[PDB]
Amino acid sequence: WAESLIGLHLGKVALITGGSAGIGGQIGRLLALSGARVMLAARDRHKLEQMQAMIQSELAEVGYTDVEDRVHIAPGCDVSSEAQLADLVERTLSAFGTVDYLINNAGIAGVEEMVIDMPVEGWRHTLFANLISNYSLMRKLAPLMKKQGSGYILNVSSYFGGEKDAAIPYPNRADYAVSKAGQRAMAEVFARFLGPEIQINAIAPGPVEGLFARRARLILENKRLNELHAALIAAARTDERSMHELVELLLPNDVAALEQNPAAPTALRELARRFRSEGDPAASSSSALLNRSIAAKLLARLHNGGYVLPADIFANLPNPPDPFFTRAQIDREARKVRDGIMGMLYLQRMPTEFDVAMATVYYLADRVVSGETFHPSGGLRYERTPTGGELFGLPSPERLAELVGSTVYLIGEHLTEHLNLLARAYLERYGARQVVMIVETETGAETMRRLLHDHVEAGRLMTIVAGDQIEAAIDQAITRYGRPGPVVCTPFRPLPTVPLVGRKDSDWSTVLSEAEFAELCEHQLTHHFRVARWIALSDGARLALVTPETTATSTTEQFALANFIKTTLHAFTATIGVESERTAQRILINQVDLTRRARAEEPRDPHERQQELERFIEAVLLVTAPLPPEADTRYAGRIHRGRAITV
Amino acid sequence: WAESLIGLHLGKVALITGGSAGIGGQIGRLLALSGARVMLAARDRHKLEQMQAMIQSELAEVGYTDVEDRVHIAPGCDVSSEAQLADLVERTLSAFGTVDYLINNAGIAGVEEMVIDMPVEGWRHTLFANLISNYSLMRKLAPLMKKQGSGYILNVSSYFGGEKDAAIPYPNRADYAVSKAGQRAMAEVFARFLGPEIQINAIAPGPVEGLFARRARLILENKRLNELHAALIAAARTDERSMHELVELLLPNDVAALEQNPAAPTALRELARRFRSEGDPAASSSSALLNRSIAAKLLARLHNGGYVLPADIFANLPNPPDPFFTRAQIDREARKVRDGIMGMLYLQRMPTEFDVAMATVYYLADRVVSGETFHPSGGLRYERTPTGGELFGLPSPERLAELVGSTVYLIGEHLTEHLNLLARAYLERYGARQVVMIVETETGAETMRRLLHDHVEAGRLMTIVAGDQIEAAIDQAITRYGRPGPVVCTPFRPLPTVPLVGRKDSDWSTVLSEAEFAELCEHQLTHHFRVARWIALSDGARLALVTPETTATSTTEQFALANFIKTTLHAFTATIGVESERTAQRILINQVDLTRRARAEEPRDPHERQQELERFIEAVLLVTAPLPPEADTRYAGRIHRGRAITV
Repeated sequence: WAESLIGLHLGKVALITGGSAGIGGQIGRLLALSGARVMLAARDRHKLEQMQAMIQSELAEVGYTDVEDRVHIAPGCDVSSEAQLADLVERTLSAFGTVDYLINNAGIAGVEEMVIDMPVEGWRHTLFANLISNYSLMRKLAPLMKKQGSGYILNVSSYFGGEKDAAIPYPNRADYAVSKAGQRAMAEVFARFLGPEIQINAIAPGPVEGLFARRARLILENKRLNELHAALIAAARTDERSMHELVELLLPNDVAALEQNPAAPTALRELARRFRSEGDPAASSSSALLNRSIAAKLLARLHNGGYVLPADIFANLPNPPDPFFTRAQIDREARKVRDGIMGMLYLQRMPTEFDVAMATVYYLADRVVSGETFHPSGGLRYERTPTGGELFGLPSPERLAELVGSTVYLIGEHLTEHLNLLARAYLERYGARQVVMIVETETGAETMRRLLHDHVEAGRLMTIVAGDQIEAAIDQAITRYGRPGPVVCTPFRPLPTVPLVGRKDSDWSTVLSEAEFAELCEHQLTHHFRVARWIALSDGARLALVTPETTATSTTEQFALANFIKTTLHAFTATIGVESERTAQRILINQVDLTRRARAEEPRDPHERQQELERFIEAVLLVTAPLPPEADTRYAGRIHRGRAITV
Repeated sequence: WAESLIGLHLGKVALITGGSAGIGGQIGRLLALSGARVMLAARDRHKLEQMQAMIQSELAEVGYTDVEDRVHIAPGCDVSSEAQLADLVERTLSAFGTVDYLINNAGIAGVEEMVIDMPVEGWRHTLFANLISNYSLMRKLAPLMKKQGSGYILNVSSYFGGEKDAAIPYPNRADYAVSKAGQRAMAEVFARFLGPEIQINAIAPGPVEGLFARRARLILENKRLNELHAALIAAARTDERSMHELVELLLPNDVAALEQNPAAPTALRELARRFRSEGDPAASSSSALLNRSIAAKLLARLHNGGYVLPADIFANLPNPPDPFFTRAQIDREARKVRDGIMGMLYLQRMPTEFDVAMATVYYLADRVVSGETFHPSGGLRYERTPTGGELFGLPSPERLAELVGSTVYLIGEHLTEHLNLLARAYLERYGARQVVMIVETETGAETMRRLLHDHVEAGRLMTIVAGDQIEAAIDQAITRYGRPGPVVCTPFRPLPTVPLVGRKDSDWSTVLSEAEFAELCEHQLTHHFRVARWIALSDGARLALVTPETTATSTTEQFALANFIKTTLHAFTATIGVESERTAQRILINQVDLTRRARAEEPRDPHERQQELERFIEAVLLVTAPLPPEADTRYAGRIHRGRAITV
């Protein structure tokens, strides 16, 4: 195999992030064997030095001379830091000149929690490390590639980031899933701009042989958290005691005592009985309700949900003795995970890191593929109906009738026409009691109050100025106006109006900057994430995530950025649509797309634009009309969550 | 490049259909250079001999000995013939033993007409040549691959056959598009069964450099046909004259005389004026309405539509002198076609046949990809919203109100519960005047009349026994009961219950046969094609194409075959949804899928099954309620045609 690689990439320069181990180290190894000069970037110096020494030794074995000139390293490189990415490019260009191949391989697992347990800064950090870093390196290296007349950008995505026309849920990993979907969406939308000189593609393996036990423990700890939280929420619906008083029932941390307490609500007694029946008697989770870590996550969910509880409520919690989960429990769960994964591999074999790197070095030699995602995955398939669609009608008159007297929250600022039309449809057609218009600025509040002057005067339209504090604004709306039914989350900001590539012989100074790409993610992805994270614990809410608007006259740049957002947000919507099922609130969350892939499909005249606006109202109604608990079966429930419809 | 291929496929045996030229000849050439022994199959002996001589000469140049043992040919091989495919396999195994790589490359362009102008036997012939031949060779060679423990099936599909989660319309080529989608669907659904031993993938390039002028002439001739037919149909709606009398206005074959005739309906005068204004004055199509060929296609559409006209009506038509379309007209149209294609290539370069073959020889060396489609296409992209979806409601109460007094046609036999529930919803909920239940057999008629006994007695449910004569049965329904509004086309037959692969050391005798795969296409694709072809010219019809049913307890084979049909039919639905826009009738045609990809998504209990059946009724209503002409804009019209919704 080493002989057959000779000369394949001779004369090429490759930059590989996360190049000290895994797929990254193997790509670096095989590209060096194929003749390329490689720069391997990573955090840990020692692991990076070992990888460089191993590759250099192998090059010398197969006949290469001056092996030190062929494999360089960039240690202490944290791809989540913009300054460190600029230093990495400086070092790489100083060593080898123009980079031919940018291998965006570095990646972190992320927060590994459900959205409702995910710190906002943790989500942002995953986007910086896994996604924004890819645009940042492309922005720095593409001008030089264009100048020389050739280049290749390869983003190492994941099958769990989804596929071109089918999003995939990845519960407890939404930050990771979104970053992976974005790496693929970058290849899908930038190909038109990077061509003809530069190819851009992604690879999307799933499991790669180089884990199930670590995953198993997280699953068991998460299950305990979810079960406890859902039981407290369900008990609170029909019990007059405060959440503080209900949480007091947990303070002895005694499963049998809670089960046997006739004053405990039915939901909590049944939960304790389930812990005893399902539990391994040797596990302390069979006899203790929770530990310090789970108690902290539970308290955070309750505080986020608006419950009043002292910060030290679990300070005296008895600490359960190890093991909280036995080896038998962890092993049983690890086997379930393993079997679930193996069952998705139609070649019945997980590809190795070497297999993925080998497939990639041959992808890098092709010159006719661009804007695609390759799947060197072992025939990995997760069967699922695609989450998208454009032919829909309205929900039934009986579901629409349930909107009479409802409290609607609309979030937005730049889409004034959509916000005005939607507030009016809810108040004038569907008899909603009130609409709370949560804007970003006082200028936004003035604009919306002017548009909805009649409803403001009648006390039917109220405004809230969120600024950069959307969660606190939602809490103010809850205090002032009551909990919402429909929640329609539109972006506060429009998309930027800037070029996405520069002219061949230009400095690219006006091209979308690395900081502007981070801002695009903040306003168009993080905005929705924060709202969904908060609204997920608001009992009775039905949330619609709305993407930016494309029109028949949008620029090609506008279409590219809007479709990048649309695809990337689908991963978030699909993931949180599944996570919703693990909560007692089990809210509806779906996406309504004001972005189309094709300019030709857009309305072209006043009549067609009117039809589009009516479809927007209908799409929002379809995902915001309530779904009766009786109709909310496992079958129907999944159809009404995590979907995306195109207006 | 020839040196780097050495040993890549040494020890391999490849069978390449259509191996005398194009992509096929290049795959044969490059696989032989890589060390494989190749069998090249094709119709023409001379072209095949030349290709074999060229490859053998190149092998000798690079050092191969005994070149006659490495490249064999199978001339006079018509892949549309089952007996000829059996002879091809016999010849190949006799020459080289077990085939490692099956390259399903042979393909014909097909009928190259809109569905309404496509002979049923022409459509069948394209399926035999392009699609059924692929299953047939797989069925013959996969047992030997499984026995040796390895194999690879590569189907040469087209980007115009669509993508995994996004169908694509290919107007005037529905037979070709369907065959291509089926080649890809075969890889998507058989991968689970063929693994671990055998990989199955497709390639989907679009344009390949080795045409636009030939395409241009077909477009211009088609435009004349469509314009003439649409004007006659539109004039007939408001004119008391018979179609025979309206066609008499065309018999002098004089554009200026028709334009100047004050007795001619407005639609025909305006059409003649448009021919004169748009036409090149040197083209005889500017002065003559039609020629013999177009007149025959026009007469066929009118006869199919039920118009009474003598077979010799155009026997005395003046023959227009050449050129019917000038070089300037043909060249202008050829440039439009070329620019349209080039604009879709994000690498701004059409791949050559050599480029596609090179990409393929490297795909054939990979061992970790299966069930995928590769795109060595030059970055080819046709931006479009995916045609599928599962979140939908009902059409508006005002659209549903228009079903009062409607004539409904239901076609089916095996889905008795669905047919009974739908006939009842139309009659009992939506006040339809009558339902015509078109079954296959008298036993089917007896079953449906028993289920709908009450409606039969009241004269609200009538039956028709179609047998294998569905078009004639529809014509009998038109005579007896009147033209339909909603038309719901379900398959007469269930899917077969047979294995799709055999045990490693078995003879595979019970595995789905080549004849059974042809029958599956007849009952599950051709059935819908024939109904859509006929109903497309029935003014006021709204047609729903329904796929087979999958359930929570369907076998994995059932799921595979149903999803193969679902995906393949999406290509047909999308294509005819666009072709509908070229007709005055402009009917609605959409697909309602009773097949899901995922067993886990299926209803599991009586309540959920009830919810699924209600969703089936809602999906059918959404695509069968009328779309007002005023609302049928270019924008809204495309959303209501060619879609597929998942129940």
